[PDB]
Amino acid sequence: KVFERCELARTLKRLGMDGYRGISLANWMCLAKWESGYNTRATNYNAGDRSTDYGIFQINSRYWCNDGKTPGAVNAAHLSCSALLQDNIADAVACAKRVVRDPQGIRAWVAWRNRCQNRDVRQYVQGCGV
Repeated sequence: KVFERCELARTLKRLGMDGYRGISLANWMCLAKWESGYNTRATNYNAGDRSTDYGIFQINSRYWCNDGKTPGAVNAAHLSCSALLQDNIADAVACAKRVVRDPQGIRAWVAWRNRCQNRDVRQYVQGCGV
């Protein structure tokens, strides 16, 4: 599914993402935006290391979900990567919460640092009623 901006914001709010481990909703919105364009079906194969990024948050198969074909992976979230491609984002949100429980927090995604860190991200939630 391709989410509309405010529809996603409200969904994230309801799933408890606002302020999770100190990360505002706007930050999560910024992240989904640059990672997938708010698309749950997005997949990106990394030829470099043979891992794949899955779903709306582009979560990597070497550490957080199992896809079976990734060399030397772990499944920290203990989830099939297939779960990150559903229309329903409950699993993907549970997974993103696990990722940020590590010391790097949101810094885990380089896209976040490139496109969202030290920026005015209010834009992503303006007018959504969150």
